[PDB]
Amino acid sequence: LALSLTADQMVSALLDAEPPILYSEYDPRPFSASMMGLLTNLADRELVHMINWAKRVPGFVDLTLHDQVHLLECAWLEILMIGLVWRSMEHPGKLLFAPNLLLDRNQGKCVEGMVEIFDMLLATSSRFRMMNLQGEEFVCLKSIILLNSGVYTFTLKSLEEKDHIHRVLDKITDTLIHLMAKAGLTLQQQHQRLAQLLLILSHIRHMSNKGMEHLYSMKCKNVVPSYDLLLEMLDAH
Amino acid sequence: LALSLTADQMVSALLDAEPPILYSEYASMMGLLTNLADRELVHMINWAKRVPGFVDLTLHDQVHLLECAWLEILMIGLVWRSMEHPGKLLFAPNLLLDRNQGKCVEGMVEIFDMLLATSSRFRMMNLQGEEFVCLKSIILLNSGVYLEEKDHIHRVLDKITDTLIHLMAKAGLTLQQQHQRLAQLLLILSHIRHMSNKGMEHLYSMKCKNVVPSYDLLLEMLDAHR
Ligand SMILES: O=C(c1ccc(OCCN2CCCCC2)cc1)c1c(-c2ccc(O)cc2)sc2cc(O)ccc12
Ligand SMILES: O=C(c1ccc(OCCN2CCCCC2)cc1)c1c(-c2ccc(O)cc2)sc2cc(O)ccc12
Repeated sequence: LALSLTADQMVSALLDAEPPILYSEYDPRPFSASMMGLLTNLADRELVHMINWAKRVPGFVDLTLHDQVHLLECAWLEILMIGLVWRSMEHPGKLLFAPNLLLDRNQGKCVEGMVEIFDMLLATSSRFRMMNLQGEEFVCLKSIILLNSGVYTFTLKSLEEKDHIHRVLDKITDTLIHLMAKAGLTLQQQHQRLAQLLLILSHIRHMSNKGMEHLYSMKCKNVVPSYDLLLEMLDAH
Repeated sequence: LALSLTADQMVSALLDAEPPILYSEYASMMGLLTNLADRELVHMINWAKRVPGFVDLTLHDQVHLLECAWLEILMIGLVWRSMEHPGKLLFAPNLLLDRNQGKCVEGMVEIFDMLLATSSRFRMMNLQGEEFVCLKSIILLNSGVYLEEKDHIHRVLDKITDTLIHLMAKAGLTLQQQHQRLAQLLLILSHIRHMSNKGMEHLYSMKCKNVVPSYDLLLEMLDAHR
């Protein structure tokens, strides 16, 4: 039961749940149309692993299927983006979409309207580096995004669901504090770092919104995962 | 100067810096809201200049922070004055609107509902004025912060965190409760960013004369020394 986990058990559950790092193809490239096709193909494959990951975040499968879908509809691009930033952290000036799709700013220019968001993503990677963000902190933040982003936009059942999400979010706060304490930070340093980490989430939200507007401007048939697509992925037998 | 303030001195400074509540002057609905927002802007700049550490930034950087934060700041203010009015948004004391009135503006109701939900969250948490004033200052300093200038902003942000924790400690919260409440408050800021992004998209969709305050307007309001 999610609310019974110790901080150590929460960390271990989240690290265990992590999705794999996917590749692009692989063909002894480059890309004109082509770059967006590769990125779309990658994102579409990552979404499947994201659903698997979400179902392993403690407390998530306790929610109704409807609410699970809503949280993912709200969070999916933020989650792709924070994953991208983490993968890119050790690669100054580059975004590691995949190990074989490692792009710089000038390659971002090849997609109309992409550079400004590319720059925001690079700045977030820089911030992660400057904070020396740890993998255990990263998995906490990604779980927070999943549970928090859609909770403000959802009856008696809904009240029960929100209470549960808030309790699990509190457990994740406890877990972040535990990690910082185990690492030797003073109480003051712990609360300052907790705040610094959580403020990053506002920037991640900003980038997701700006990215979604950009995706929509491309006039493709499909931009967002539909309710029933998420449903089927989540609505397992 | 600013980084030597105690937590108590920080709180007093922020409370003292609070802008006034303006009245609406009286398609019409949006005309009224646009006029109100335009008038609130100067008062926001006056407030910003009183947030400890803000005026130590270059004017260029002060303007950038305002360009990034202005709508989030209007929104958090709206949410705060609407706390004690469940189901309604108190844009002005003479402009209290419910969601049915938000429906009269094409594309507004979705954001209206988000704002109401935020006000509802504030109510449930029993958000205090001293905490509100800290959160608003964090929006100002954090929203545009994407070397010496960034370091200064981060030191000020750390002082506001310390201040928030101090307020909680004095109120008798356990260490666990302090950390949990700090997190709860900061996560609401992600929702305020979201509402500002959606609101900006909405305002742009209206195809009015103008949406964002210009660099020159903000700089003029900041009233440079001479
Ligand atoms: O390029 C993409 C991207 C491309 C297509 C996407 O969606 C394709 C539509 N697809 C439909 C079915 C459901 C899943 C989405 C999503 C992201 C990525 C990003 C992006 C960056 C800047 C910007 O302006 C817009 C997006 S960030 C990102 C991280 C990834 O791991 C993968 C792709 C990406
Ligand atoms: O309606 C407005 C609003 C109207 C016009 C605005 O900008 C007018 C352009 N003006 C140009 C010169 C610089 C200042 C802005 C900003 C907010 C307000 C809001 C809003 C809500 C929902 C939504 O979908 C969009 C906006 S929130 C708000 C809070 C206020 O204190 C005042 C107006 C408002």
